[PDB]
Amino acid sequence: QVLRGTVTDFPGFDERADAETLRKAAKGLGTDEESILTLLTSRSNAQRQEISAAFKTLFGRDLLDDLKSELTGKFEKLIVALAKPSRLYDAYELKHALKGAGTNEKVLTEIIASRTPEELRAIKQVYEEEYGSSLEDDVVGDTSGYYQRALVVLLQANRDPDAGIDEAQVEQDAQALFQAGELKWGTDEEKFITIFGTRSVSHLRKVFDKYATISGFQIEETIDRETSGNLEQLLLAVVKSIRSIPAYLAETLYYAAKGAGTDDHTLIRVAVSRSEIDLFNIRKEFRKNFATSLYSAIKGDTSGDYKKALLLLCGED
Ligand SMILES: [Ca+2]
Ligand SMILES: [Ca+2]
Ligand SMILES: [Cl-]
Ligand code: NA
Repeated sequence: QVLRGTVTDFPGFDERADAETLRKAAKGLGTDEESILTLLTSRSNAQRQEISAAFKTLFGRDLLDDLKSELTGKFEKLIVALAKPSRLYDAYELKHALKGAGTNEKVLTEIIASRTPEELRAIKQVYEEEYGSSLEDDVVGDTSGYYQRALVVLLQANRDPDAGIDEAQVEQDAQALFQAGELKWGTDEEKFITIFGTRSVSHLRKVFDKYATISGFQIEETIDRETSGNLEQLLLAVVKSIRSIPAYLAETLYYAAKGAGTDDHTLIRVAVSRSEIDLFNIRKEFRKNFATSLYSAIKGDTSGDYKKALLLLCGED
């Protein structure tokens, strides 16, 4: 609906003034992080880029390079994440999930399953113009099996638009998933992909509906029992993403800070990735689901300048 984040444009923005506020608390053996923190988090990504631009035209240095040398810990990755082009961040951490490590598919799934069709083309055409290699090829180059198949299916944003809704297909697909799923001595996860990947959101969101009536089980739990791991993560991702991306991502955070396993990585990207998209929506229904404030969590799970930075990014809920 009306997706709104938290990070808005700073009143009477002064790119040159801020540009050298970072020159200062990046100075000598004084790395003043609370300065950078409050400022960097008080102005939209859009502007902190013309601050990065007014930085090297001013002092001839890379605001990124310099920053990422002076700060350490989760605070470093938080600020770097914060200071980079929005229309180049999703593609960024995608390259940092197909690199010298070669795992971190939790990033692949959560980015490719959550980004709407329109912005997939962005994240993917920009990737090959900044890195040179096909976004699809890099996925197909690491990911294998049905997962990589689904990823490719989702990676080319071709999902049918919201043209209408005909119960005819709704019941048609439902059973197609039903047979591919439950009614079989196996899994034709190829009816799954095409059903989760190609058909529209509206269609699918009501397909998931009557599947519950048809099967007694809801599309998601039938997945858990009919699929395993990574592939399951993707459909699981797509499914709940489809009924509500802010919800999916909202719980993407709960699971990121639960039991002695703070995945600062997800808490970082998920927070910055949509700091100005729908993070407001994220924390407002994070209360109706997880009965907790996203604010209570970040302060009661992390420390350092990290938490107060996250809090100011989180918003004011
Ligand atoms: Ca310094
Ligand atoms: Ca089966
Ligand atoms: Cl890079
Ligand atoms: Na950003």
